[PDB]
Amino acid sequence: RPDFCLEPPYTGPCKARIIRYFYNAKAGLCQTFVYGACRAKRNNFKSAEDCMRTCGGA
Repeated sequence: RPDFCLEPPYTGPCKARIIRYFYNAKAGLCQTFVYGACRAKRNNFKSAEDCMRTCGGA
């Protein structure tokens, strides 16, 4: 699987408050986290199925 999902999420700058999805290498899958709506990384999917299709190699 990719390594950007093994890293923690990144609310990034700004102050948005959306519940996006990221891969918790410690959870083996993804979890919800706070997104900043800007400068998003690869560990920020809009749905749990969007994360799996990407980092669903566990």
